[PDB]
Amino acid sequence: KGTFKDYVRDRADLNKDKPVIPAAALAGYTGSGPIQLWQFLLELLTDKSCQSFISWTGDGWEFKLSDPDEVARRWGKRKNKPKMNYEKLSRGLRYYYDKNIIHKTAGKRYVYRFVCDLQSLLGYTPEELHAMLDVK
Amino acid sequence: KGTFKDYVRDKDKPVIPAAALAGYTGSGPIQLWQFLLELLTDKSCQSFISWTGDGWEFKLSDPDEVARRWGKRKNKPKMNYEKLSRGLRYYYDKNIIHKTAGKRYVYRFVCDLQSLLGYTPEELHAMLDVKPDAD
Repeated sequence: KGTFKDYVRDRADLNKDKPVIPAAALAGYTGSGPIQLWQFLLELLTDKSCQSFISWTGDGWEFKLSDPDEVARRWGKRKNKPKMNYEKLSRGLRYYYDKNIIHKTAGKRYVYRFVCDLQSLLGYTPEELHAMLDVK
Repeated sequence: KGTFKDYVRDKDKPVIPAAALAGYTGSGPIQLWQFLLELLTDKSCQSFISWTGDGWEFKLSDPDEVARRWGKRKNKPKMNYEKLSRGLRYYYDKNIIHKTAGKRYVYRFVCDLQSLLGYTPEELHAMLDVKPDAD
């Protein structure tokens, strides 16, 4: 067990992958109150550790979902909404399609793309984050 | 005004964050004694709550402000010092926090925090620049 001081030290020495765009801060910034799906997606995209199931493609704000179900799950376990899955996640993406926040790339299986002006909202450029995340 | 990048630009966290202590102790939801520890280990709260200099003894210079803060951290706006006192009374039965006889709004942690937190009262007082009260 050890003490709290050892716990902090150890976590600070081990845990080393904090998302560049935390959905939480983003909701506070946009004053959206409750966490939003598009904000959550950004958090996962600006987190190297998640590059296993979700990452940028290198072309603008385009990103692919290597494992859609992993996003859906982490989406349901983050909003404390276990009743949330890939299906209840697919409904959220189409809303974003009609609201022009995220568009699906034609031909691709699970390759979406943010179509709103993120650069003016986040302050970062696509190529910038791409470099901060070692995007390939 | 200003992009998110600029928004992030706008003192460090307290030594004993309640959330962390909760994770560490596995209590799950934040507990009042853990929250009190955070305010006591945060230089920016010394106006309404602070250490007295004598071990784990602390006092509430602004009880209502503590109760109000505790309210926002757990989403309970109707929170006042009366309710908070119920919490303190409970902590007196669980031997976590005791009240100092004679004084008012002066309590003391009586559990072995030193063995839990890994800090000594003297160590924390220095990191927070605490001056011993007068009596």
